Amino acid sequence: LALSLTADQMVSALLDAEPPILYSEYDPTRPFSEASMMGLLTNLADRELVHMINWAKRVPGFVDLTLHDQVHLLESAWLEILMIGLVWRSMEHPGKLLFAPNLLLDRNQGKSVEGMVEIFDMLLATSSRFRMMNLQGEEFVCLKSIILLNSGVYTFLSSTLKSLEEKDHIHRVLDKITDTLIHLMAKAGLTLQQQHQRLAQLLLILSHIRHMSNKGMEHLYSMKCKNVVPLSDLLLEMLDAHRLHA
Amino acid sequence: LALSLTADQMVSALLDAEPPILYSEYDPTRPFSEASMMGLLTNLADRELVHMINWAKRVPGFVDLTLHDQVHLLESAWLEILMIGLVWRSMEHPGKLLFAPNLLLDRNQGKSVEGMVEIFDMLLATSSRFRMMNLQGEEFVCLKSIILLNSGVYTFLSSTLKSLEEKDHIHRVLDKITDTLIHLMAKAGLTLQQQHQRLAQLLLILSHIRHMSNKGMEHLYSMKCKNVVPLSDLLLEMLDAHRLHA
Ligand SMILES: CC/C(=C(/c1ccc(OCCNCCCC(=O)N(C)C)cc1)c1ccc2[nH]ncc2c1)c1ccccc1
Ligand SMILES: CC/C(=C(/c1ccc(OCCNCCCC(=O)N(C)C)cc1)c1ccc2[nH]ncc2c1)c1ccccc1
Repeated sequence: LALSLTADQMVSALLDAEPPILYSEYDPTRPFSEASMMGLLTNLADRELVHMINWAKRVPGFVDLTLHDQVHLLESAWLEILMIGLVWRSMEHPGKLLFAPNLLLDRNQGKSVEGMVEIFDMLLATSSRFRMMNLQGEEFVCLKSIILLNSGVYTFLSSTLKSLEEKDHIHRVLDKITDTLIHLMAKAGLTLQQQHQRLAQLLLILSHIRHMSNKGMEHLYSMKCKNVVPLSDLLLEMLDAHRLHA
Repeated sequence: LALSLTADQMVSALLDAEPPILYSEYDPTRPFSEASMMGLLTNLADRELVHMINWAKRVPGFVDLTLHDQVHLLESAWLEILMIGLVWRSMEHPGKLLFAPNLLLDRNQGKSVEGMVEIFDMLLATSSRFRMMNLQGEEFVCLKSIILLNSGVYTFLSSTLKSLEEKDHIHRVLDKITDTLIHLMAKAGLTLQQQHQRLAQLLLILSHIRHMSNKGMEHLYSMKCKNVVPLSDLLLEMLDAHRLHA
């Protein structure tokens, strides 16, 4: 079980779970101002979501939950998870966002759609902050799993007994990831005082990732994408897998 | 200076800084369905904001900042600060929100304005979570000061030298409040492992306070309050105080 893993085993499992880095799908032989920036980002997000599902299934503790709860967690967290990935990719690219290895965009390119450049600047400031802190890959995968488990855990509909059991388990997994972060920091030599300070600096950036997700979601809902299968159904379909290909 | 305070001195200073608990201003001899719920909450928020300014000036480190930066921090954080106060007041009132000692409202009373009951439920879930964790008053005042200092620190416009110095100072104050939280938890007997776990559980709730603030702000902007002095000017006026009454 998730709750019996050691720190190194948690880290190994999170590292192995990482999704691939995907490419934007545009014709690189054709001009750039043809392309719709929102169309490129939308297509990229849709492909990435399928992989995110595979990733979340490999995060220790996640497939112990109900499919209803798995859907709820991913529905709450998907844009934060995309965003923390984006910021992490972009750390060593000051002033730009690496949406994909063929789609590295600066501030100005942000202006194409009224909205983004606000978000674009928030994302660059976050990447900058991670660069300052010298965020490690092992710390990053802990933080991204924390988002997955934490973002939706305060908005479950019910206090059924099953729901109380599900919340307790989520909170126990989160405690194991905190232990794992502390173990990483100790292993790299920081003092106890530096350990707690760094833990707090990393978790406080998660508040800013939430903010950015909310600002982006505000824009996405305003696009008004007239009757399509709701996100929970699509999540349910990808999550509600059969086992015929095992 | 803020940076030279001990933990006990930080806690004492935060406890002494606490604003008063204000009452809603309605005629308690007259019927309830006369009153506009949004009008009551709006009036309450406006009075509370003046006191919040006084409070923020007493948070160690805050008046070392530029008035521009003080405005920016409060402009980002004011609704989170109101909300964490609300949740704290409501902990020992299961199923209700204590907006004021004469304005304790349940879920159903939330429904008066299309919007709130969504937010209302998030706020009740947060109060419940604090009740579960058995949040202390000393921990609460640390968390509320963290919101004040953290919420806006990733969205400063500039990297002027003065701005870099201001960010470094904010980050040093935040590190002192983390040390203070850890000292509280140690003083109350928790193990080192429990210390870090509790630190993470408290800071992750701040992500949910951000979310709720954003959902509320979405509603407030949609009200479309046609040309009034912008919030930054009003903040500037209360913050940009003379010293003639010293
Ligand atoms: C930060 C940039 C950004 C991104 C973004 C994300 C999602 C977007 O689309 C929402 C989905 N609508 C389609 C619904 C139909 C459907 O699902 N089907 C038919 C299967 C669009 C953009 C985006 C896209 C890809 C990314 N990789 N990493 C990060 C990242 C981010 C963005 C977000 C909000 C506003 C503006 C821009
Ligand atoms: C959670 C409930 C909630 C609250 C709320 C907060 C602020 C509100 O008004 C915004 C200000 N507009 C006036 C602008 C003009 C001006 O400033 N001048 C002329 C000086 C309204 C409500 C509220 C009010 C008082 C509170 N105590 N503690 C918490 C708390 C919260 C709420 C927030 C958003 C949507 C729905 C409800």
